[PDB]
Amino acid sequence: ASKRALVILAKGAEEMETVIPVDVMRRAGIKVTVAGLAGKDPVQCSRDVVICPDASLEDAKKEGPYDVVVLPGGNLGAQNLSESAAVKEILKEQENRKGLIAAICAGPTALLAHEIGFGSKVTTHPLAKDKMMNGGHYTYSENRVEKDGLILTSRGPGTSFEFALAIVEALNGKEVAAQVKAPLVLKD
Amino acid sequence: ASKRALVILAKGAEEMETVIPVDVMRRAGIKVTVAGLAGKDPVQCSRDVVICPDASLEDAKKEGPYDVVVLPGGNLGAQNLSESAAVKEILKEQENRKGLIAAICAGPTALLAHEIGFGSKVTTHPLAKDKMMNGGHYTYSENRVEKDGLILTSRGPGTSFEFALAIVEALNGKEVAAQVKAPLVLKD
Repeated sequence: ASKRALVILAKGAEEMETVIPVDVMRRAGIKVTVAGLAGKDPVQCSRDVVICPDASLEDAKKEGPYDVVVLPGGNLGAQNLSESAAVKEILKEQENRKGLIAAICAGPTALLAHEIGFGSKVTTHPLAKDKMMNGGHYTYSENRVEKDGLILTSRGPGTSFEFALAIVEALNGKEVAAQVKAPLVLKD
Repeated sequence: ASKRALVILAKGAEEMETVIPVDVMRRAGIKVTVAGLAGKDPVQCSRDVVICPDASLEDAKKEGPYDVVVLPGGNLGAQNLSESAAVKEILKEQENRKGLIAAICAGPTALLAHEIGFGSKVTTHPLAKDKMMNGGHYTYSENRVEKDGLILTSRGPGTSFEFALAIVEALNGKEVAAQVKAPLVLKD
């Protein structure tokens, strides 16, 4: 009865956008798998924090399905996610089964690369807007967190707590998200 | 001419309170060493994120001195910091040379254990107040970030951005901290 989240971790990912959702989701009792895009080896993130994944993506894919698939940002991380055929397959399967897809900062540009959720309202980091809007396939939003059906997006490292709590609310409800929020000492 | 920060990483540390200051300090051009208390092996943090340190604390101690020594929180991480004689020696040396000491959440309780900065105004996580105030050796504050001379403290995972930017302002000035802040998309 426990919900399950997949976080896909590529070289160049933004380490704050990776660790904040993982930690907050585990506070909410969600079972999180941090899966390395390239294998099980440690991943060097954008500001040189090195994180050890829980599993390779090839192995984690076999233990699906997941209630949410989470794509962190970081410019080079998102470019690696965008080029990966394994990511394409996971996202197409998630969209087909009507599961949640959550992406932050540069991360949503991988939705465009893999043709996911066309017609949705999305947000990104301000510096990633032009890339996301190439072709006009989404409608752009400047909200800090945006949710349109099964696509949940957010803007940057500084929106990572709000993004993670939105995932918790979507999967476990408003009361659990409020309970998890209180000991964090967030401003608003 | 580059400033240098030491971040001491123990089993049980709060991984958000570790990664946010490391990332933000590196954005500001500070040279950061993440040093493992127990050696160079990967460290399992409080919510099971596993981080690989840059160095063991024994080796990093030899490459001092540092412009700031940073103590993350997490209850079990702070207890490990509090029991360590190597930490005691680093903090006493930093206090003697009038370098900055920065600690967040449960982290300041290691200052009490090692008799650092008695007489200062400090804050902690609300759940750590009674432990920090045993004996009356500090004056308590509920500000989100508190700075009294060379002791800089802050309250919890949700104050980690404000805490890291205060370190940047203390070492590199207000203009650099404002420049680093803008692309993060912080609310306030």
